[PDB]
Amino acid sequence: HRKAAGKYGNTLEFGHLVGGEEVLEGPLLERRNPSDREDVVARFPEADKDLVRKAALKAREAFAEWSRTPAPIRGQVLFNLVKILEREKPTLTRLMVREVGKTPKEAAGDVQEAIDTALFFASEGRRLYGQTVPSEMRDKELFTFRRPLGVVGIITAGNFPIAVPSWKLIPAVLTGNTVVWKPSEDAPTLSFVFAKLFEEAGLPPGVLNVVFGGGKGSTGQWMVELMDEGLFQKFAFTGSTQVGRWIGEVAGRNLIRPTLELGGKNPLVVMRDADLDLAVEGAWWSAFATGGQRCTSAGNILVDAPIYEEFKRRFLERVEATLVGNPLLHPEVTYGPFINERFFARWQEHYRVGEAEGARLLFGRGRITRENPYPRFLGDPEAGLYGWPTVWEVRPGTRLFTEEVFGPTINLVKVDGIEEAIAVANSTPYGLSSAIYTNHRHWAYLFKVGIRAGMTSINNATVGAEAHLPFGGVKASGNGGRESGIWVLEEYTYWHAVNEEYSGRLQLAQMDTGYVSPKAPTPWGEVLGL
Amino acid sequence: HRKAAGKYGNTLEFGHLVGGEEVLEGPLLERRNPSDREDVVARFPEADKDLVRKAALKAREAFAEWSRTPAPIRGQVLFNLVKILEREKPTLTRLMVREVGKTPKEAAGDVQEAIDTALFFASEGRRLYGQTVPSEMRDKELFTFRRPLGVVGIITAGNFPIAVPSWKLIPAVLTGNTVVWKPSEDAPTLSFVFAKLFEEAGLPPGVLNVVFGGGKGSTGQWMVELMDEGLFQKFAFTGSTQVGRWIGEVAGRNLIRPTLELGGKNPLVVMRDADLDLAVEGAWWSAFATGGQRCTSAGNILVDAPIYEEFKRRFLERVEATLVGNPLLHPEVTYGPFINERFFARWQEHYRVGEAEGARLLFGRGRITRENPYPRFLGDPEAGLYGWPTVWEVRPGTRLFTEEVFGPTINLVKVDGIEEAIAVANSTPYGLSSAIYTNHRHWAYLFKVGIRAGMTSINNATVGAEAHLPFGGVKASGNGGRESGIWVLEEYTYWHAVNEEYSGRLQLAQMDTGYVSPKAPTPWGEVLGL
Amino acid sequence: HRKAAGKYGNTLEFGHLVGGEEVLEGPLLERRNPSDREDVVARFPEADKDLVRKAALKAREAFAEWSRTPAPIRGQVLFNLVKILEREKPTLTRLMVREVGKTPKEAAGDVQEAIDTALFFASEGRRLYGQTVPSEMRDKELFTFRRPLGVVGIITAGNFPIAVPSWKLIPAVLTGNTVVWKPSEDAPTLSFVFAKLFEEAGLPPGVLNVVFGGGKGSTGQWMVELMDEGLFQKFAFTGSTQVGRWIGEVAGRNLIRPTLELGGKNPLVVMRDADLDLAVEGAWWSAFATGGQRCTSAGNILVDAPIYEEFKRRFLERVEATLVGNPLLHPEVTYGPFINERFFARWQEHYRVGEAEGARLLFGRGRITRENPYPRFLGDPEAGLYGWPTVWEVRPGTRLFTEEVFGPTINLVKVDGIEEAIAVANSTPYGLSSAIYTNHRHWAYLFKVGIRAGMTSINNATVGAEAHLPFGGVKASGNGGRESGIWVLEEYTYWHAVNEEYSGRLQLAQMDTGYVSPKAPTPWGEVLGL
Repeated sequence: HRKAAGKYGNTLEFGHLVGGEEVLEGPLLERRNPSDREDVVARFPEADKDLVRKAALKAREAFAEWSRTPAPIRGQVLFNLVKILEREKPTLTRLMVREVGKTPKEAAGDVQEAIDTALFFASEGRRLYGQTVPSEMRDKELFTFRRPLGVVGIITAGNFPIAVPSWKLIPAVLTGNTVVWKPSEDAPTLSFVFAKLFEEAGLPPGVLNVVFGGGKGSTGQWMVELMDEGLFQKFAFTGSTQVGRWIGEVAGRNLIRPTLELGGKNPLVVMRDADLDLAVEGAWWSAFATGGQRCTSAGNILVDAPIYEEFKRRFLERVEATLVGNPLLHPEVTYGPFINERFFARWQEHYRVGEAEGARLLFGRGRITRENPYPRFLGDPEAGLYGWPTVWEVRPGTRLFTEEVFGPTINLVKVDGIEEAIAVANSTPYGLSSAIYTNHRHWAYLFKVGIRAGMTSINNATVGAEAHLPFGGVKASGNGGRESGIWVLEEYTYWHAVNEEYSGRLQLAQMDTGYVSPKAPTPWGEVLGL
Repeated sequence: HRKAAGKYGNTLEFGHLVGGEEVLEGPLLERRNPSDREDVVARFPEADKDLVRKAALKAREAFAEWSRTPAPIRGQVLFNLVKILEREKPTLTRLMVREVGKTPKEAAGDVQEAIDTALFFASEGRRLYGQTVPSEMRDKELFTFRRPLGVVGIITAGNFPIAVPSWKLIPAVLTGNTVVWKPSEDAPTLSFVFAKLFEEAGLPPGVLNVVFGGGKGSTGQWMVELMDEGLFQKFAFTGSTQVGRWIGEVAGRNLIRPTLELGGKNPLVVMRDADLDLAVEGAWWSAFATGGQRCTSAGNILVDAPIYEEFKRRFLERVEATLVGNPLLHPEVTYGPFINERFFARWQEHYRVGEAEGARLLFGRGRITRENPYPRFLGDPEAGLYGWPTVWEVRPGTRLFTEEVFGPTINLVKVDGIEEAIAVANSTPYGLSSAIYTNHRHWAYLFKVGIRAGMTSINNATVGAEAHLPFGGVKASGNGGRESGIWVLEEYTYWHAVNEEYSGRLQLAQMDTGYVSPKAPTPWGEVLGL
Repeated sequence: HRKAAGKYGNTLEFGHLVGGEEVLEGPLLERRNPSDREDVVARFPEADKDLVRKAALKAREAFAEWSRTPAPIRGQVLFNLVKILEREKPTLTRLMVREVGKTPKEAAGDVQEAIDTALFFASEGRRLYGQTVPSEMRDKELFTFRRPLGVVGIITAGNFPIAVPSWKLIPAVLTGNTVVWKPSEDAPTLSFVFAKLFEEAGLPPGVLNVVFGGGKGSTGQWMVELMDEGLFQKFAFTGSTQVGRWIGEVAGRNLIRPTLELGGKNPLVVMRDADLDLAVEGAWWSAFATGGQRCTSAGNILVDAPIYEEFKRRFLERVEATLVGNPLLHPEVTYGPFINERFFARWQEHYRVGEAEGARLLFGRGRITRENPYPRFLGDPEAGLYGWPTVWEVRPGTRLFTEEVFGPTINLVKVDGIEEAIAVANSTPYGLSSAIYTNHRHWAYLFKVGIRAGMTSINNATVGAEAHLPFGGVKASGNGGRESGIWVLEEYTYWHAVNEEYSGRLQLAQMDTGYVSPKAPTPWGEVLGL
């Protein structure tokens, strides 16, 4: 951590964290403040594949001591981290606004998710329950224990730069594993600091190693490839489905079950009996929280025929009122810039794909500029990449309907009755989150058991999962793993079954078992006289 | 089992089952067919306190071998019992119609509950899970095991002569305990036969001992008193609150937690938006199943002001259509006789208590006789004790409102809105079952978290719990125990915590624990430049 | 389902089972009795990829009705299957001796494992527990449910033709999935019959579809490939690591977590303080049960220096006494033929690999023939492929030490003390089963926490897992999934998190949460004066 003054804070320069050492090796990258490109947040190196290799070997060297550290002591380290995150929450909030362009409200929420996670798993150090199981043989006892896997490879996005890494890092080390972490190039400073807070909390050197870099053709890819060298016993990834399937494949052949959170096209249904203003507010927040840059963001609002026109009218009213701007200078805004150029580009393209397939554009004029200004913009739109709130009407089966698009866009879709709403809600390659606004018990029930989704909200947004429920998707949104709560323990441990014999002889299950035979049946119809 | 021909079947004569032996000792009692007093079902002896003592000592002698029988083998015995109950279900159904006056439909249901219970616990023999727990010390392992208690004393009523004993007998023996069982004098034959089916399934002699007799001033009381001699490690009772509190007390001072299912005054709410015919049908069945002789039977129907008159009109219509009669000769009837004279007497008395406190009688003329006939009676009303379906309107705070009355009676009570419905529903000394009929998500939610009851039904009767949910009441309905499913394991086992040391030294929890200390905190506001 | 007389039973001819229909389509294969190749057990077709496609689509068409069948009713179907398997156990035992060459002792054990599994999961239909979870918000409730995946593709080996398919088939249908099953061409009749017993038990047509054929370049491969067409939501496989990695890869990219049981090289340690005769008997049975044709078979006996010579002497004595022969004509034999020619061939080659790398052959002369007879052979050794019991001494690091070889072979390896035994035990690509014979608490403990294995036995064989513990390996033996007991539910279900809102407002977790702030701290040192 060395300095040099920028305009919204110091420009930091730092290296990889490998075996406790800081390592400034590789071509320098930089992260610019997405709200103001003049402000340079960090300068950091790109780890080459040899350095990721070295990091995996430090992690391997650290595993023996860490796995033998009693789980309750490892949990005390996480408790130290709860206190330290609490202390640092205002500072991490402000750094997150500068580095990834989130609002202070949402940035604090993001940090809070990590605190919540750290408290849950601090206590989990005195749990991690296995089972005692009765043998079918005399003088024999059966047991199960949860054991750590080894070295975990972790790759994380930058839209939730503290929360979502915490879901992986914290349970991974709690359960006795060591970690190599390749964080997003969109949030290197936050990632560096987080790793230093784990260090402050007492995590031994080499249990967490941090290698900075890009993804495709860079450190991200190098690290996935190292699964073929046996240097990882586990892998976790948050990002695109397409990258996910590739990581699925590599891990697959190396007999690893990766944790894959892969995005979504999240349906939000509004039935004719819904509380309109509540549903409008829920649809709006589902679409525009984080400027539509969440895996869980609303993809399609499916609106019941009899309220379509009224809902549309009220929803456009609500969207028109959205404040957009530089969240450092204007904290009251709903959303600010795109996190990176990649997402801005895919978002630009969706306007063209929409027009080409016959979608109707109701609201939105693409990138906000001086030449193309937005009536409720606050700040300089040329200092970064900011998008008009965007609303379409679309038919099912179209690319705008089925394909994930990060950024401030949403589709309205007319449906008629509950059976159609469920079928249209399922007509996507995804199955992460979902939502229905209704007051009818029966309609909520049908949606709940008829949707194919990892997560459903009744009269609530598609966004804003609580930290202590299982998080994960079906279909193209993931592969069966769940994060958070007790459910993530399956991701970072394996079952060890033990049978202890005391009988002093070889006795064979299923063959020597001393099953008791019936006695002769009494003819009760005859005895009772029916 | 010796014979002598009655008119609906043989008259049986049998003794107590103690240590495998049949024991015909004590003054003879008899059970008459409640539908036809000319038909004698059984002749059986009253066990004296010395014989209950002897039975507890056989159970104690049998416990060493049975507790050491591997749980999966004990479960195979219950599996044998599933097959045998299945075989015998038509015969047990017909015996139950004759001996306790239930309809064939309800009698089969009763037997099915035992089959369901037997299957659940057969499989539980390979479960009974304890925990493996991580020590806070190195070279140390922690464990929990479920252990059997010892000898269980069980007293059961006769309104569910196969189902409710099965809830106690089956988990008790599965978990490695032995049993002394004092069954209802209203169902001695069913009880004898059930014990013989356990014998057929391979249960060793002395694991189940059966002592017949009465309750107060008889075998029931003798057996409760033996808790003061240390001959029981557990006790379970189904019956009246008043007897329950006394058993609570005796067990209390002997450091036993008894299982006490003690009856109820079960509220059923009908909100203004309810599906009327569904609620009417649910209220009717809640009131008149088993002729109102269930702990779970509806005590009070709380009806929302705007539908009061319409609901009343439709409910009286439905009650008037009830068929009452001899279920042996007329299986289509809803309910038949009272199970015993005691319940008939308390039911007679409620007419007088009602009139005296100002309740309004809407329907019912007390006992059905030739002089006082019921328009939809089928059979001879003088051959047994049968009651007019009975409906009152009552004020809260009255004896008819608060006090349990077995038999075919029910109260209507006008309430206005959800808050009042909840408060009036709670205005009873009981808290067993409960029900609300509504379509509004919010009203169901409020009732569900606002009621004080062990069990709640949304758009369903107060009766008809499924066999694999926890069954039990709060307030005067019980003391915290639950029967059925995984929840009953707490009733028949105790936790044994074991710590195994390998460290070769004395190391002290909370004092020697190797907790890790923080490193120095970095001033991040200053380093980042905020 | 039609006949033609062989010599040890009828020669059956049958087709695939697709949507209830029997379908005789594809080039005919045959299965010969491995103990006597003159006896033809079955003639059956090779399903082409289009027919597997058709089978997967029947399964998809059947899933709507089956998944909506209440879990307790699906469990009643399995209960029917428990009774039917019990009835058929003597017949299935005899068919299994004829079709795959196992001893009657082991064949009965195999069938029993399916009965055990069927009872466990029959009961599980009233369990399948999800969670209720407290919200951090007022007027909000959280829930988790277990949901079925869809259509399951299953490929099974023939060494455990009833037991190991039951581990997959039974939980898969219990949890609401439908199945396409490609059984081993070494046990088509057993597979056909088992499917017909599910049909007898009331399983609806199309919930289980059976497609016969081979593996690589045949039906096995066709079925793995269909994961790329979306026709399977899950896959389970028992066989070789090499095939497993490929299935890992295909499933990987299709975001599926396959269940992969992939074989092993199972260490059995004998410490200087062991009960010698007990360890000798455990090593012997671990090596030669099923003629060494189990994933769990002993690969290496690691013997502590001070007892090496004595153990070797006693072990060779014990091996010399092994009866080998035709189990149909001589049921008292320990093991009979190889299941198929493939395994015999790999086993023949291991003699050459051993000689070439310097292993010392202590016992064994390859294939038992009339020209090369075995002193304790019973029957005609030319009528099938039978192997001399085979014992080597080997160094760690060699092919005979590290590589799995199905068949009657075992290695002795000298180790010195517990640390070396653990290191040598881990020096293999595998981690399925493991075992140590010792009396010393501390040595058992060290092995238990030092071994890398899914399963460990203390003073018991590497073989003979009980049906109700989690079964599965680490390293090259699997990918994290476990079968049997509660642990297999993660394989055939996904978590559905539901949040229900009642607050009538949009309230944001992590941001609106009503956390309470501390009061000012009292200065207790000053107040107390200490």
